[PDB]
Formats: sequence, structure tokens, C-alpha cells
Amino acid sequence: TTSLDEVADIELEFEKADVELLKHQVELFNPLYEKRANVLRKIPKFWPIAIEAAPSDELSVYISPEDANVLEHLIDLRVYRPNEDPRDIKIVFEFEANEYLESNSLYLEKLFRYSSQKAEANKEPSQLISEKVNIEWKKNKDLTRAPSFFTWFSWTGKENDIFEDEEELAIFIAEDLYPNAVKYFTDAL
Amino acid sequence: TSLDEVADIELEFEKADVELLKHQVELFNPLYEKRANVLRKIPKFWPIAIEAAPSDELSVYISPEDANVLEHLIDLRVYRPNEDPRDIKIVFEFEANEYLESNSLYLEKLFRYSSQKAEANKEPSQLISEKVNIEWKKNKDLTRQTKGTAPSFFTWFSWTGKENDIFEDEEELAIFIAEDLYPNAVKYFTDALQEN
Repeated sequence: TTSLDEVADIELEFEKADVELLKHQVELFNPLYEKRANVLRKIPKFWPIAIEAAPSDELSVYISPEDANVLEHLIDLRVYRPNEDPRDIKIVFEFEANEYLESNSLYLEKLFRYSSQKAEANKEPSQLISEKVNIEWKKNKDLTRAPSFFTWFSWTGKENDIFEDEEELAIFIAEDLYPNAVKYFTDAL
Repeated sequence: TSLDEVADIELEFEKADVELLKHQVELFNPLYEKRANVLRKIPKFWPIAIEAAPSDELSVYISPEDANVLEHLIDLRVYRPNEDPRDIKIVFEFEANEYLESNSLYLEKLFRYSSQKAEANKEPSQLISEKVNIEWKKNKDLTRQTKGTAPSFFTWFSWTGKENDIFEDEEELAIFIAEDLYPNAVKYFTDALQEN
């Protein structure tokens, strides 16, 4: 067992501490977020304003002028880490009634699961996989057919192992947009 | 208003970030010490990891001559030794070389989180620091450059943040060392080791 072997093993210990730390983060921030979320819902167009105020190259860049008409009715956004593996992120979008989305799809939920295999096998690592989230577009308002922001909901990451815009966006929502929504909104004044 | 309620809540988030960082420190302190003991057995680990780290955050500030000094960097440590876990101490240790006198082989730079500075242009300046004295051997002082306007990496040690600028690249570098290079060092090293 070389020093090179020791280092790789110790790195596995760091991964476990990372998971322990996220567990603690989950306990800490869940009540704060729930409490924040029910105040934010009373602030008209809080989320499209915060998204617009967020760095455009992180999100705004992917949003059509038409995508923006849908997102104008985004009334709620939430991020969860609901699984025993705290690295899985669940992102929720809720829209008020509008001209584009059938009312079944006014609530859209997407789950990104940490993958052992994908993480194990540039090399800026891709770690996340997801299931296609179905959207019922109103006839005939389907922006999924430049590309629409809403195509992000079909991404799976199971086709290759490149770290793509969709996965990076998922992390931005979870680790930046969501914690900082209030700062971004206030920046907008 | 319901926007002044958001305010009160936002202060709770701020208390929680700090609580969370405090837990992080107790959690990782011994892991870093264990890791550091093994890394010291691995020659050139730090210059190899510095080199493999993203160039746009680090090696861009490193002239070839700087790099030559860094070939002799035998240890790098980051501490959060104070009450406020946002205070960072960054420690460089060098083996003997042509550039540093023996009492500058150990270089220590502390950054304090200043809430007054942080209260006052998107990732605004939050840290303050003291100049770290470096004793250079005769005619080896890399910070002494008039022409050749690009500052040696080593001018970073004199940054204080006590008088403010628009951006503070130096602070950005400090955070990168603390929050990216040091935690991801083994990952970076491994990328190089396995660029086969």
C-alpha cells in the first residue's frame, strides 16, 4: 500500500465527511427555507425578478422571450435534498394558471440523483443523473418543439459523462439561485 | 410589507451559514491533518496540484520564475483557527532554495472576515490581511520589478484589503486557495498523475 494508495483512501474519507456535512446542512436549512418560502409566495413575481437579477450566463442565457412568458407566472421555486444520500437534489417549479401549461403541469418536479458509477467512471466531473419529467403543454403552445429553457426537464445525463449545461444549471439552482434568491431580488431593487 | 419579514429570516440564514461552517471545520480539521501527513511524503505534490488546478484562477498569476520557486514548496495548509470560521490562515512551507532566506521558508498569511467591510461589486470585498514579510536573497527579489509590469505571484503576500479597490483579485485568489485548491488538491494531483 503506497502513499498514492493512502491518498485515494483518505479521499474516500473526505467524501463521507462531505455527506455528513450535507446531512447537517439539510437539518439546518429546511425549516429556514420553508419559512422563507411562505413569505416569498406573497411577493408578486419574486422568482422571475430574481432569475433576471441572477448572473445571466448561469440561467437567463437559456430563456427564450417566449420561455420568459411562461416563467413570468413562476410563483414558487424550491430545492430539496429528500433522500438518504443528501447529494440527490430535487428541484420544484410551481406556476400559476397560464396560457402555456395544462394545469396538471403547473407543478413540475425534477430529481437529480448522485451516481456512484458516473462519478467513479478537462475532467470536470459529471455526478448527476435524472429522469425525464413530463410536461403537458397546451395545444398548441409546446415550446419544446433557438432551444427552449423547458427542454432541461427531459435531460437525463445517461447518454454520456460530459458535465453539460443542464447539470451545471441544476447545481446553480441548488447551490446559488436558491440560497441567494433574496439577495438577487434585492439587487433588482 | 412582508419584505421586512424576509429581512428577519435572511438574518437567520446568515447565522446558519456560520453554524454550518463551524461544523465543517471540526469535521475536516483532523482529515486535513491526516491528509497533510501523507502529502508530505509525495515529492512535488503541491507544485503539481497548483499546475493542474484551473489556470484562470491560479497559474495565470505564476510567472515561470515564480513556478521555479514553487517547485520547492513542500507544504501548503489552510486553517480556520479563530472564533469566526470565515477567518482563514494560509500556510506555505518551502525547502531551501535560491530565492528565500531560511527564515522566509515558512510563510503565513491570515485573512480576517470584516463584517463592516462586507456590509457596505457582486462578490464584494470581505477580507482584510496583514503584509507578510519576505526576506529574499540578494538579487533574487521577485517583487522588485518596475519594467516587466506583471506582478510576481509573491506580491500577493503584501495584500491587506485595508484600502479598497473595485475588485480585489488577491482576495479572490485567497478564497480560491482556501475553498478550491486546498480541498480539491488530491483531485487535481490525481488528474495529472493519471494524464497517461
